[PDB]
Amino acid sequence: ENKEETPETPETDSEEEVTIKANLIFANGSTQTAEFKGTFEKATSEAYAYADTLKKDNGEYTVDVADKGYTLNIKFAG
Repeated sequence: ENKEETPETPETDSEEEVTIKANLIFANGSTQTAEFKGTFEKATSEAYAYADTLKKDNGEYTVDVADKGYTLNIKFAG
């Protein structure tokens, strides 16, 4: 008979400090998404560059703002 003793020290992360998330939706019909947790708005930029590399001349995109301003749906026009 083995008893318990607190959950094994979680060696992954306590829900992390704040998980941010970006999204790469396109007008052609190929929508996509992305996510980079860690600090807070420090990921907001890493995200703006995330969709920046996807600038295949589609006309750029508009940064959305939901979830308190952490989620940003980057929609490319084109």
